[PDB]
Amino acid sequence: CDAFVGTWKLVSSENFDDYMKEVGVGFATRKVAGMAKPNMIISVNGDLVTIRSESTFKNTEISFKLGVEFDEETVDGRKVKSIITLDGGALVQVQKWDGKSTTIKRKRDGDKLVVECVMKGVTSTRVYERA
Repeated sequence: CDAFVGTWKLVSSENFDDYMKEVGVGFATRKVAGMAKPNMIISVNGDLVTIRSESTFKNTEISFKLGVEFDEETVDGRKVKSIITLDGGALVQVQKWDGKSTTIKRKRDGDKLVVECVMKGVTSTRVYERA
């Protein structure tokens, strides 16, 4: 919860394009998405957590209660069912759509925020620092 609050800027990315290919994102969308380098803004209000990502391409925003399933529209256009829980100090998100699923983990590492995405074995890691 609290350790995640703030504005974060992307510093490094690994295998993100490979992850998007596994998810099924198209060539053009993968291209613009990779050039965008969106930030990440996390805030909490009562029991609702909000994660916002801003970029010149598209801004996305989700507000949720930890443990309650909700509808989410991803940056690449998928309409998925999402659920986010707090486990071992990390935010663990599972997205499900058309019989498929992917996991997105957000955790703290030193003074950084690390996002790890997994799709059928393919793993991508993105590191952020406080802006």
